[PDB]
Amino acid sequence: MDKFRVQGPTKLQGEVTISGAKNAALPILFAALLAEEPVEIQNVPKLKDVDTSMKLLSQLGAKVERNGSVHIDARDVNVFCAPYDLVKTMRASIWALGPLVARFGQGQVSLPGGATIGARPVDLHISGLEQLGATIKLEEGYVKASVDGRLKGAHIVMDKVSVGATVTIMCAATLAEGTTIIENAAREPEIVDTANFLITLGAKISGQGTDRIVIEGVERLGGGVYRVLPDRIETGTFLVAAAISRGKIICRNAQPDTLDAVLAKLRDAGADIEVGEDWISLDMHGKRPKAVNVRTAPHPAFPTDMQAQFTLLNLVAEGTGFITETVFENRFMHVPELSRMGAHAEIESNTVICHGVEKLSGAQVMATDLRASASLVLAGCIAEGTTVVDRIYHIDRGYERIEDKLRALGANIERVKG
Amino acid sequence: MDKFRVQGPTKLQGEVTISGAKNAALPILFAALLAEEPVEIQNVPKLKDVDTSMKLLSQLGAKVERNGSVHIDARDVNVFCAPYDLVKTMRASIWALGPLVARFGQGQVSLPGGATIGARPVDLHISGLEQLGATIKLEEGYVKASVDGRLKGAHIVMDKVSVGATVTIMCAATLAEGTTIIENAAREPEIVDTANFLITLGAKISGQGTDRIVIEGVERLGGGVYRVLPDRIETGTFLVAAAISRGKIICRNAQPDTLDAVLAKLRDAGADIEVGEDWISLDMHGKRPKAVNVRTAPHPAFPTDMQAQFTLLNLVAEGTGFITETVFENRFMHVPELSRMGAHAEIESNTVICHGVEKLSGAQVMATDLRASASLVLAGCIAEGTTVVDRIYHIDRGYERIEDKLRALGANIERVKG
Amino acid sequence: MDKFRVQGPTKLQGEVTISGAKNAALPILFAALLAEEPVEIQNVPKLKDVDTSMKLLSQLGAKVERNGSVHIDARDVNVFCAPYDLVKTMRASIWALGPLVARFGQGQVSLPGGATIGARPVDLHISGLEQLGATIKLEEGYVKASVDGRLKGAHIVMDKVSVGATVTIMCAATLAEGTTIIENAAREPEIVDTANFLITLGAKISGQGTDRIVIEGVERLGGGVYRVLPDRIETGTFLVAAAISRGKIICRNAQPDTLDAVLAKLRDAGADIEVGEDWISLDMHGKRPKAVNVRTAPHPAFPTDMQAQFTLLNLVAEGTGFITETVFENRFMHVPELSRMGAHAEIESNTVICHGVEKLSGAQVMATDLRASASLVLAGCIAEGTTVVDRIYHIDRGYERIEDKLRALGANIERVKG
Ligand SMILES: CC(=O)N[C@H]1[C@@H](OP(=O)(O)OP(=O)(O)OC[C@H]2O[C@@H](n3ccc(=O)[nH]c3=O)[C@H](O)[C@@H]2O)O[C@H](CO)[C@@H](O)[C@@H]1O[C@@](CF)(OP(=O)(O)O)C(=O)O
Ligand SMILES: CC(=O)N[C@H]1[C@@H](OP(=O)(O)OP(=O)(O)OC[C@H]2O[C@@H](n3ccc(=O)[nH]c3=O)[C@H](O)[C@@H]2O)O[C@H](CO)[C@@H](O)[C@@H]1O[C@@](CF)(OP(=O)(O)O)C(=O)O
Ligand SMILES: CC(=O)N[C@H]1[C@@H](OP(=O)(O)OP(=O)(O)OC[C@H]2O[C@@H](n3ccc(=O)[nH]c3=O)[C@H](O)[C@@H]2O)O[C@H](CO)[C@@H](O)[C@@H]1O[C@@](CF)(OP(=O)(O)O)C(=O)O
Repeated sequence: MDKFRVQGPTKLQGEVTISGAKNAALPILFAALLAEEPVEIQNVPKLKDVDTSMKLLSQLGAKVERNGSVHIDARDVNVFCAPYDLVKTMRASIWALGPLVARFGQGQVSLPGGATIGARPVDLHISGLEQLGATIKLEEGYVKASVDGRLKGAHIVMDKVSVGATVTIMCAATLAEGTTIIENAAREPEIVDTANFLITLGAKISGQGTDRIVIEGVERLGGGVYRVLPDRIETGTFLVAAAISRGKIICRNAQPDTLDAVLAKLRDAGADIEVGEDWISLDMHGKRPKAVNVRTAPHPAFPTDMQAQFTLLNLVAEGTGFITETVFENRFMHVPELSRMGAHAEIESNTVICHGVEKLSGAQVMATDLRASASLVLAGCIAEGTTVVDRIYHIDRGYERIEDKLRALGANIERVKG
Repeated sequence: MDKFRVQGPTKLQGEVTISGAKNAALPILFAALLAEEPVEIQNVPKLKDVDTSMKLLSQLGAKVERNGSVHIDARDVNVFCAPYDLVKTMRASIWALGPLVARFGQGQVSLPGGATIGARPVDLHISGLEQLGATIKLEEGYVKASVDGRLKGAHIVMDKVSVGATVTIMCAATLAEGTTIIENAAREPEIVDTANFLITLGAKISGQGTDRIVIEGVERLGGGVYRVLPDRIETGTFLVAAAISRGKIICRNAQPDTLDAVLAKLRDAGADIEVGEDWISLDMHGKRPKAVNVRTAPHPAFPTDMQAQFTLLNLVAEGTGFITETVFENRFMHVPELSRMGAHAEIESNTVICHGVEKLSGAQVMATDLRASASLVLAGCIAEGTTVVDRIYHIDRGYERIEDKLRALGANIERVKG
Repeated sequence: MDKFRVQGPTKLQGEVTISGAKNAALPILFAALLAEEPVEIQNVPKLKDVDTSMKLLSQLGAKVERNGSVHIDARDVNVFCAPYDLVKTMRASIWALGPLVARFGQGQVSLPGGATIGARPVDLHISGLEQLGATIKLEEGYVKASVDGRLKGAHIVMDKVSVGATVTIMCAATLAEGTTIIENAAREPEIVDTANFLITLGAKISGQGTDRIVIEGVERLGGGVYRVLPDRIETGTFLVAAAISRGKIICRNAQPDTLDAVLAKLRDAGADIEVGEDWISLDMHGKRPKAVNVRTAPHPAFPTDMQAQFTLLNLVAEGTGFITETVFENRFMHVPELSRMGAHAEIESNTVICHGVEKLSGAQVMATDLRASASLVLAGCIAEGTTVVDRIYHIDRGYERIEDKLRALGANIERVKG
């Protein structure tokens, strides 16, 4: 079980180049199941899940290779069932379903198994596919969908915001008969990005970014070349790495406009943030962050996927910060691991109350999830002494080359056998 | 987003007239779907959800108007599907289902969407309707029920106490073939009230209030005139408004016997309670409440729907109070909002441990649910300075005219734009 | 409602003879539904649930009697539906399902109702039965399974570790056509034991204890005589009874090898543990335990079913102990009840942080579950003064004769009317 062994204190300062979004990359690799001429996707990070996804794409019979870009030729997809052995490692394989139903009239994906940050149902995928025509059955740990003939576009009001369900309905609606409207669409950048990929392939979508997306179905999608947006949560992570460590950094290959709410928040912890077109810099000027108060919620508010990292920021800032998590209901499993390093947090229902201390002591902690694991590694950069983060594999799902990137900022990290 | 801006400290004292029960009114409006001569329901409060319910009743083709009473002529109901656009605002629209199945042989209600105080499944509705004959399917975010011919009464043991499931089976059983027995029936006053409405219409029900209700089916229900009981949780709320503020008040238009367990509890916080037939008074005599210990559970024990308000009472009483919530599993979202106003609570599993402070400071808080929102407004009446309760819309679902009623007791409240 | 009234402090020291495992006994009584010559099961404890199970076995038409052993003749089973009235008291009746499907081609068990320590779905039973052939439907609060003809063995990878699902698939696979492989099988001793019972009856199973069990189906199972292993959680409980009370004890009729991880942990709280072949002794030598740190997880790690008892140990040990529960998600309901007796615990997500105090004061507490209830009784043995444990019925489900066994160690316990 690889662990990280980190020694602090250390001061994260320097520059980092930012990778493609994990969470754009993943939807778009599955969306390519609809494409009927070859596809090049540039700026794909190298993450555990991209690698599992590419394996599945080729178990369904697409021709796939990569490097800085992934290349997918999906013309001869012939299997329509994903094997459990690729699918259990990643929740993201539920997005093969809609592509296979829209374009092949069936699909069978396992029900994603292993929660961590909540129950995480896919009932809003199933529902929307159904509303567009499909017949879903659930049996033997699988979601079997099928439709005879094409789907029929529908007017789909989504009950709650869901980035992923929005993706499934958006993708599946591109090969449907007619016009789909998704009200209360998730507004996130990866949803926009994804829709723009679809549109390169020749989909007819408008109003992504907005709360109401519109797709009129076509009969066939082509191919083409799409570059993936920069990863705003890897970005937010490296901006927190330097605020909590009283440093300063520049983020290269970034998109500032996908981060407005973190940047304000970091303005509020006391940070000196500047931005240009494809870069952001933060300067703490030697100072310690000030406690902020956060509520997560969907884009464009403060992203849940930065909550664990702002948790640590607050627990070494000046003051009391409260952070309410509202999007997911078991996303404080980093807290007690941070407490073993010294921190002072009370949880009360969905809020973690946070009393900033000046320094944390290095400890042996456990990764419970992706963003927890990054948090715990940043925490040990700054702690006193030695942190060992057990189960560092989780970090590998969303931070390409991170020991290298944090060690370019001065960090002292080391990956240990097991 | 309307907020309340409250200034304290202030002393809630005076009198208040009590409204009809939200939670009797709601079941009875849906029960009227069975009535085949006109219905007058008197003492219906003016609550968000009554207004949504009346809109739906008339989208199914009943003739509906109101004022102090709601008037429903339900003879020409012809739609049997509730539209999502009325149904997503209110969980209470699941009670159209049983009326439409019993009397029309189908019905289609959306699955209620948006939790707050727990997961809140309706599996005990579905189960009992099924046991009485129906065929339920779940698809496209809907609960489709149907039966060919009448339902057949059954012997239905309910697995856990559920006020709402009890309602669905009780209503649906009135047009069934034969005799239904519900064991472990919910005993609440609104269940009794509801059954008595049904009985006015000519149902044949006995043993409501008891843990075993019996209904023998008839073929047709008529019409008539029913007045709704007084709202014991609006009542409990105004009795807490005055205990925590060291006041005194009289509740007009009340029913003492639906509150025995709160009244004892308030006797235990130190209150001087008197009661007559349709009124209750509490006198704190200038004094501060004493901490009590509560476990919620179904009627006739301490009602969950007073737990948030007794939370605040304890967090400004003398002493440590523990309150265990056992009925719903995400009903401490008022706690951290009360903590931002100064309070000292530890949560530990289902209990909130409560260390009474003498005064709370006014703050900016958020409503997370109905009874949370009332709690937060009472808390700012008593706090020092200014509270702003964001999302005050929630209060509107269960407290008719409340800014007026609390401002008649001296409160300084003001509704702000957004 | 019987309660226990306990007076401390008192010092639990002596010897105890250990009973058969509750959680081996239960699976094996249901597994006997497959046996087609008479079965004797020796060393069956006398627990509430064994008594409910025997009642059901004979409601399906087996011939059943007991004493130190239970005797089951299951040749003329003719009902295949379990009645709700036996089934709602026990989650363990879901294990009739697989036996009835494998051997009779149908079965109908109610969906288990009443949670306490989590949501506790049986989706991994259903899934595996399905994968082996069955057709499951869910309606009227029942799980109806059926297959026309035999089941067909399959290669079943289990998504998460589940002791019970492993049992259902293991049992049902013995009368199947061919070879079943269960990957990620639960490794627990009761699973091993159960498989060895099956094997006595003539099943063909190998690799229990391992993460991959293999069963090739036969056509008929016989009868025979199996003795049940010793109960390692009753064992762990009595070893904690004496560590927290600074005593010493000997466990007769034990199996040390099913407890390696508790024994180490108790070595770490400072205990002097010795073991022989069918016995374990612990000596605290007069001293108070030292705080340990626990994570639960499946066998062979630290068992969840000892977590509540190690909670109390830590909250009267020297130091801070952290205990993370990872197996079940509502298994800290003992904590606030222990807090009313004086303890200092913070919960933070899945961990209870534990600050050992030297003494607890006697109080009035409530049992919320099996292992909670034992914990609370051990806590009042050691507390100052009087504890009353309300709802002591829960203890009766897994600790045969416990007031007698703890009173043989010096305890002062008394069962009170209600
Ligand atoms: C791959 C990917 O797009 N993941 C991101 C994506 O994942 P997801 O699609 O599940 O979010 P979603 O909006 O659908 O969930 C929102 C809320 O809706 C519920 N939900 C979601 C789908 C549904 O059918 N029903 C439903 O009830 C969730 O259980 C949650 O309570 O949106 C969320 C929320 O903003 C991120 O927080 C994820 O990022 C993470 C995990 F959150 O990635 P991952 O899936 O790998 O685990 C992350 O990087 O931290
Ligand atoms: C309209 C109305 O009758 N609402 C009241 C009514 O609502 P409800 O019928 O859902 O209560 P119910 O007894 O059925 O729930 C009891 C417990 O049973 C579970 N439950 C309920 C139904 C079911 O099919 N399955 C099931 O598992 C719940 O999820 C809960 O954990 O009974 C509860 C409990 O005593 C009150 O606490 C509600 O009052 C509130 C909310 F609680 O109103 P609302 O629905 O508007 O939100 C309130 O005023 O505070
Ligand atoms: C009878 C019996 O075998 N019970 C023991 C048995 O029970 P169970 O089979 O449900 O454990 P299981 O491994 O299947 O559950 C493990 C985890 O998996 C989930 N789970 C389980 C089954 C499933 O189909 N799906 C699923 O999601 C659970 O909800 C839990 O989160 O394994 C557990 C876990 O190690 C013990 O902790 C139980 O012991 C207790 C309760 F835990 O007995 P009981 O059932 O009487 O309540 C106990 O003595 O304390």
